[PDB]
Parts: sequence; C-alpha cells; structure tokens
Amino acid sequence: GKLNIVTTFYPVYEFTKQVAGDTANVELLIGAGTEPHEYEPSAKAVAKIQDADTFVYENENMETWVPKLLDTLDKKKVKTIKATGDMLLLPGGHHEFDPHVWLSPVRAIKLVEHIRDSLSADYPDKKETFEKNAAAYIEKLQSLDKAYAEGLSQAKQKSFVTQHAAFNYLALDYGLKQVAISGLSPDAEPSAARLAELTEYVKKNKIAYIYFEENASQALANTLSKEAGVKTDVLNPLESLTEEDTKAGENYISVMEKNLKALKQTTDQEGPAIEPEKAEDTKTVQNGYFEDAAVKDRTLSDYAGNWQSVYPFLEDGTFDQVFDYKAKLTGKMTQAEYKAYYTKGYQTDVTKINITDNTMEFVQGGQSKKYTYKYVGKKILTYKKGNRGVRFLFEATDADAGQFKYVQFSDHNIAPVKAEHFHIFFGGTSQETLFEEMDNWPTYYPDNLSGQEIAQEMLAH
Ligand SMILES: [Cl-]
Ligand SMILES: [Zn+2]
Ligand SMILES: [Zn+2]
Repeated sequence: GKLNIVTTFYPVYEFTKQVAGDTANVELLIGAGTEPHEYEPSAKAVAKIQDADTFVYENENMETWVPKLLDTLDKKKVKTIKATGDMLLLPGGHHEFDPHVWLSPVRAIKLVEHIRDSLSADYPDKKETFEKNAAAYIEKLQSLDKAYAEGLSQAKQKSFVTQHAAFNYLALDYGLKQVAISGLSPDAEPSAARLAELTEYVKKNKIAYIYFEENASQALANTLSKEAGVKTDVLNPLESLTEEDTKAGENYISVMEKNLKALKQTTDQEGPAIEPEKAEDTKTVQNGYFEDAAVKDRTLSDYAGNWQSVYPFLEDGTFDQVFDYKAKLTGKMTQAEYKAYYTKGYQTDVTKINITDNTMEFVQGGQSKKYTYKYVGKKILTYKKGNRGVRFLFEATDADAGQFKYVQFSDHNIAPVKAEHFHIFFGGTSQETLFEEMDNWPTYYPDNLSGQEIAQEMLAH
C-alpha cells in the first residue's frame, strides 16, 4: 500500500507531501496548535515514529529531541531523513546552530531536492515519481526565488526587526539584515519596563515595524502604537499552518509571498540602519584580542593527535557553501574570490600530520617523513585589523629535515590548551622567513572528522 511517512512540523510535512504525492500517506506529528520549538514527543509519538516506513525531520538544531531518538530508531525498520541534508548552518543569536534555512526560497529547493534524493534511495521503485513531483514543486520554488530577488534587490533599507528570529538565511541570501528583538510574544503585553525600553529603541532607530510570527493581539498592537509609536505586522516562520489557512489553500509558497509583501513595507522605505538592541562584543582571544600577560609558552603535546589536510575538501566542493556564506556575510570578496584565496591558503601535498609529545610525521605521496622537534619559542604578530595572533615555533633536530626543519603553529590560542585545528607554517630556511608568510597556511583538523564535519565546524563560533 501507500508508504506511512511521519513528518515533524509544517514545512517538513509540506515538502515531503510535494515529493511523495500519491505514493504516501504523510502525517504531521506536530499540530498547528503546538509551537514546534516547544514540542516534546510523548511515548505514543515515539511509537508512531518507530513504526513508520519513513520519518522526516528538519534538523537536530530544530527538533532537538531527535538525536536521543536516533540511537534506537537506527535499530528499527523506519528509514529516517534529515531534510537539510548536507546544508551547512550558521550559529544562532539547546542547539548550536540556527535551523531556519527553509525561510530562504533557494534553500527550500535544496531541502526538497534532498528529500527526493533520500526517498529515491529508500524506495527505488518509486524514484521516477519522486523525481517528477519534486521537479514540478521546484519549478514553483524557483518562481518564488525570482519574486524574492526582484522584490528585495532594490531595498533602500535592509534591516528589519523580528520577534521570531527565523529570517537570517532569508536575509543573507537576498541582501537584507535581520535584527532580532527579545522578550516579546504576539499574545502578551510587555512589562512596564520592557515597554519603556522598546519605546526608546524604536525612537533611537526610527523603527517603523515590529514583525511577529503571527498577528499581535489587539491589545499588544494598540499598546505598541500608542505607547511605543511603532506598527506591527507578520513575518510568518512557516512553522505552523492553521486549519483555517489550510482550508483556504494557504501553503508554504503563499505564506512566503505574504512575507515578501510584509518585508517590503520596511525595505522599500528610506531610513537609517537598525542596530541590535544590545551590541556585540567580538573582541575575544580566539578573534585575536588578548593581553601580553596571558601569552604563555606551549609544548608540542598541545598539538598531539592525527591530523588531516583540509585542502581536498576545498578541491572537491565540500567547502563551496563556506565561501558562499563568507561572500554574503562581508560583501568584501565574491564567492569565487574567497575560494581562490583559500585555495592559495590551504594548498599542500602534506595530506596528514601525526604529532606526539616529541615528534611530527608528515605524509606526502602515501609515504611519511618523521622528525623529532624541540620548542624554540613564540612570536606575537599584529594584523591590519588591530588584532593579533601567536605563532608557536619548533625546530627539527635532524640534519635531513629539509622543508620541515622549521615549524610554526597558529590555532587561535595563546597558552597551553589542546588545539582543535591548526594552521601550520613550515620551511627549511628560518623562522623569520615564515613570519612573513601570509598567503599559504596549510590547515589541519582531526583525522576522526569527515570533510562535511570540518565544513560545519568552520562555521561554528
Ligand atoms: Cl580559522
Ligand atoms: Zn522558529
Ligand atoms: Zn583557524
């Protein structure tokens, strides 16, 4: 009969139904009346998932209860699908990363593609149906992407204030700037103190709208207008669709069309950029802001382990999303320019480095050269930005060390601690010549990681 597919919340349900069509009965586990971020599965819910043919969830950074279920699910017959597939995430403002990729139409295409791919692998006899259904829905998503680009590319004012911070990927992919606001709910009146803070914030930044995940209550809208001097509207994160909206034919695409209209009320109006209510402090040791007194000698054992070059994962495309993000975050280089920059940086024929308390072993061409190393000191460099970094210096004790005679590690630390990754400068001339090297910095992560894991780790912090 039809596949019994259990999905978690609304966009996972919709995207899965679009791909599976009449091959499946697709169930929505989290009903519209429950906020998906707050959902916790009951024993009955877990049973329903365990007994399904296929279970689809969006991402462990959204359905934070899914990781604990997978250890047992992996032993049951149900085939699981993580909708985001190999999509890399950025940190949010428990879970490490912001899951809200489906509010970017171009990313929604990638989730639909991945659901197609996984269902096609899981049920090969239906692959032509999945592929056909997916392609037709992707056509509609492509038109949505075009509407987004056309409606946002000429934005005069790129920043928008949202009570639900679901729109950072939309912002990155279409040239806007999400400004999340805290301590607000569509159905609740703020405290006197919070309202005063909001009134000052609106005035300081000339904020025209506060956007909410659903319509603000009549009372809250009135209060924000008469006391805080700001209008309200809806930026719907498409996490829930009411039965009323379902029966009126609303869906992901129509919600996103409404979101575009709502955004443009802000983005097509002149005005100053809106600052976050509380400012960031990026001046940290790992970002290169530290005091001389905290810089300490280190031993080779901080770097002990087995380490793999990241260069093959640039070459094979695994890091293409990293360079896409960098371009969208800074605007300073294009994606291709960033990839070229990191090609020069990562290029090396040293595929692996094994490090002990006293030795380093360098693998080139499937053969290894191993030397004993002594610590020789450290060097604090200052960069254009005004931040600094510490190189920790080692020298091989073998006459035959060649290009590995001199070795310097950079790992964003300044004192004893186990490295999580490093950039390594090595040569056979002197330490001083390596201090001037700024273009090539072969980069290593633990051998126990996949390239995909390295790529996601690069975006963390
Ligand atoms: Cl780095
Ligand atoms: Zn959300
Ligand atoms: Zn680094």
